[PDB]
Order: sequence, then structure tokens, then C-alpha cells
Amino acid sequence: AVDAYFREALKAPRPPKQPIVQDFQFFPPRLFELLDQEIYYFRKTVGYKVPKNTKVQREEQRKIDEAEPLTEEEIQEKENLLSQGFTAWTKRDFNQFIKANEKYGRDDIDNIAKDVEGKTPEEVIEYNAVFWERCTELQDIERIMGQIERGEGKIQRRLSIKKALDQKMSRYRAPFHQLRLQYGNNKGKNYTEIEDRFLVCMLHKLGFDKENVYEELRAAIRASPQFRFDWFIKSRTALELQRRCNTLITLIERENIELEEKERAE
Ligand SMILES: OC[C@H]1O[C@H](O)[C@H](O)[C@@H](O)[C@@H]1O
Ligand SMILES: OC[C@@H]1C[C@H](O)[C@@H](O)[C@H](O)O1
Repeated sequence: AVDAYFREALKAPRPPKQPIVQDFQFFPPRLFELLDQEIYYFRKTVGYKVPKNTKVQREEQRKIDEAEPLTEEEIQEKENLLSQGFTAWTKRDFNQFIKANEKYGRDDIDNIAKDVEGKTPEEVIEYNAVFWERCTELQDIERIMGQIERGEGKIQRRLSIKKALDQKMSRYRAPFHQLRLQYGNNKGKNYTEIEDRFLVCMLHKLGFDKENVYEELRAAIRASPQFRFDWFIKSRTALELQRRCNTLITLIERENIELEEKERAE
């Protein structure tokens, strides 16, 4: 019924002064009951009939025909309730809150609370609690959840990659010289273990998540004396290096799983 308020809002005549409230502001159901009464009464006072669209025409015309002006009590109530929502939040503020959720994940409220311009940490924390409680009221909840879940998936992938790379590197005294990969059937025909060892080790050294890391890797390969005569590896694009590194990460992850399952024996 509130769902249906926002849809029709976002023709049939409306009162000129009608307050603009938005779903993400989390006003109470009752407010909408009163605002709806004002709208139906306004229709009553002007000509308004409701067009063809028989059974469903009668029920809508009835709401107008039976409408009454708000009592003095109701007017006061409506005025109080017009501040029982997040009046300081614009749509832009809301969108920034969602962006912060996508960037940091739901749980990291310390970082979200510092990432909504013009809002105090206290204000974001207050908002956040009501949001998660009532987010099912939001017209756009599907898209919003998909956006937040996609950011949370990326944070989890990053944490998995970091863990997997750190554990692998920790098994060698001198990984740039000693690191071996378990290839199974995905080695391919192009890259060598000498090349792959440098890719993994140097990606890890530079920071696998670092902005523009695949161009820095490309420059580091070019500079390594070990590749003076290796035209192949020096001529790979940044995109090609990222693709190969993604394969190598997956092999390390598959290897880390089998090692944790051999340990499980004991
Ligand atoms: O205090 C200055 C204000 O600057 C910005 O608007 C911040 O977003 C807000 O957190 C802070 O309260
Ligand atoms: O999975 C949704 C997330 C995961 C996490 O365990 C929980 O603390 C958070 O609020 O919900």
C-alpha cells in the first residue's frame, strides 16, 4: 500500500503543496495513510472522476467520494510524522551510502560511516541500522542488493587471492628461484615455468591488487636480465599477462586445497 504510493508518485490530480517523501527516507506507514487521505480529499473537492482503466473503477471512485478533510488532530499528527524520517538524506546521499556498501562490504561499518559526504559517522550508523531492517520496502531493492553483493564478492575474492599467494610464497626460502607450480592439464603450450615463476613472484612483490599492476609487471619483465633473449615474454600485453596470472592463481588455489586435504589425513 506504501509500495503503491511511491509508484503512482514516481495522471491524477495532486494537492499543490503535497510534501515529497522518498522510500529510502523510511517514513512511517501512518504518514502515507494521511497523505493518501489528503490526495483523495483533494480529488473530491475538484471534479475528479476516475477513467475506464468496471469493478475496479467503483472502488477507486469510492475512495474519493468518501474522502474527508483531515481533522485538526490529524494535521498535527501529519506535521509530526513529516519529521519521523531521514529528512537530511537526498537521493544522492543514499546512492553514496550504497556505493560505500559496495566498496567496503556490509560488515565494515567503520569505513562506510566515514564515506558519506556531509553525514557524521553517528548519522550513517543510525541510517545503516534502519536501512538493513526495512530495505525490503525499497522499490529498487533487487538492483541495490545485486550491486552490494557484487562488491562483497570482489572483496572476498581479493582476500582469497592474498591468502593463497602468501601461503604459497611462504613455502620457499627464495621463491623467485625455487617456486614451482602444479599445472595438471592447464599448463598450455606458450609459457614456461621460468616465465610463470617470475609472473607469480613479481605480481606478489608489486601487490596483486595494485592499480595498474599489469603494466608495472610488463615493465619489470622487460627490465629482468633473465629475459634478455625471451621475445615472447617481453612482448605480451598487460591484458595477456593478467590472463596468465589469473590461470596461475587458480593453480595455486587448487594446490592449496589439496595440501589442506592431505593434512586432513593426519
Ligand atoms: O565535520 C565536517 C564534516 O565534513 C564532511 O561533511 C564529512 O562528510 C562529515 O563526516 C563531517 O562531519
Ligand atoms: O552474508 C551476508 C553477510 C555475511 C556476514 O557473515 C554477516 O556478518 C553479514 O551481515 O551478513
